[PDB]
Amino acid sequence: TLSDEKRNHILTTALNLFDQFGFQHISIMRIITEAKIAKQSFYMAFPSKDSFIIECLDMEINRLKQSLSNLLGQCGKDDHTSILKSFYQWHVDLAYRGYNGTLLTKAVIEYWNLPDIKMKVEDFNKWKYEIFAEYLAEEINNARLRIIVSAMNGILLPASTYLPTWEDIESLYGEQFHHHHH
Amino acid sequence: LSDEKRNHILTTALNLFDQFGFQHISIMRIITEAKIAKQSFYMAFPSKDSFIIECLDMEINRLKQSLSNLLGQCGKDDHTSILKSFYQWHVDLAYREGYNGTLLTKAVIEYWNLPDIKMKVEDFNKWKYEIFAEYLAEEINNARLRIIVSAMNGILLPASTYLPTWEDIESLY
Repeated sequence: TLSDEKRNHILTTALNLFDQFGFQHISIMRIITEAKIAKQSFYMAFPSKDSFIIECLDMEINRLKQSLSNLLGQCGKDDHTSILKSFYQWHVDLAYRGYNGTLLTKAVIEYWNLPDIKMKVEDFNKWKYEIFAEYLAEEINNARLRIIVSAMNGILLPASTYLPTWEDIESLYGEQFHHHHH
Repeated sequence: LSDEKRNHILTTALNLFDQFGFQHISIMRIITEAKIAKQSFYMAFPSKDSFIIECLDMEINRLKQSLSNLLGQCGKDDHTSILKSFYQWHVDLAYREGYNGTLLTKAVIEYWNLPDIKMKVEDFNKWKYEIFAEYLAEEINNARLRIIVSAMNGILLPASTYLPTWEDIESLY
């Protein structure tokens, strides 16, 4: 049977393939040849190509959740500026890291025919708003939260331009009237 | 090739692409759906890549005329209406059943190997910021302009949630 190191290696090899060529271009046999595994090892682990791709999407989502969770958790308690700057930089870094769009966006585009994929990606975007709101919903009203999170999601649109800067976002934050009544 | 048949072929393809994506839909399918002869189509569009670039150019031109005409409808002084229209245009693009991204986003993602497509979509996106700014530059500062336009592009990201509402945007102005 198959070690878990090798199973996870097939998943992470494919993810690297998909990130740079997209899902359509890449077959099972291409994945098998890139990952240097026996064809029979793939099918011991994965019953179908679409089952595999759902497993890849789920590991990409977990990795983004863990990256962002950790970044926001490194900030000091109630250092809301540092949390907001971390959230901004996390999006800029994801967008600047051969980027033609995120892997999750590619999956939603490519798999209109598998409605669980769009729901998984919606669930992650809902999670990403909410962890931000958890750190900041007492310092930032709902309207500004919605604007800021959607402005960060616009940074992830491929070929996005005229990007908001950190200084732009810090102004949105600091202008808030409750910041000026003490 | 009739100019009329030209609009018919390119718009038949765009609607299939909008429904099923670029690589899913073949020339043969477009050619049968459009009811045009193989040999004529290849005289007008020698490759798929050639056809895709013409489709993308038309969609970009249509979007520019769609937004330009919508904004051109507001009164010269009417900054709220300009801003509401820019918001509504983005919602109107993305708030349809089965939405999984705009055609421009799909083209940039599907054709990473054709740098001409990313650059035409980028140029459209600079155009969109700049026409909005030209309306509102004396009224809203650069920081709020960049944030609002980025927020509207986030409405266009597929599977996006917790979208800003008109009243959110109106509160920011």
